[PDB]
Amino acid sequence: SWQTYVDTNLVGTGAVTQAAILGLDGNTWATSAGFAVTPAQGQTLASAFNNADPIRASGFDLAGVHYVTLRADDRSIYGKKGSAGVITVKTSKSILVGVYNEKIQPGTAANVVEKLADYLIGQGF
Repeated sequence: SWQTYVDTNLVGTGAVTQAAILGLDGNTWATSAGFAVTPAQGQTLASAFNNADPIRASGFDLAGVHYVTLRADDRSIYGKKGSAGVITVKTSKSILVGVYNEKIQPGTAANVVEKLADYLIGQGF
């Protein structure tokens, strides 16, 4: 199911320390050990993909960590907190959340998230 993508293709690459797969309702379909995106944080992110405005001035929360919004559009939402950050990408039916920390190059983490997203969109997800 989606848990393979979280364990192998996302956290397994060592490019992200935490990750989850959400449906468009903001609910979790698969999450890494201990990573918990509350449905409310999930729904807040899911809507941001339509109306980013509410997320731009005050950022957004994800599992107890608050991030400032760097860029947000119809496909991806990037945020950060010092040297940590998260790449969130929307596919046709899900939302990929990939968190990284100060030991990971943000560019390396965007490469993995944006491309897995491209791969699932290609499979029709």
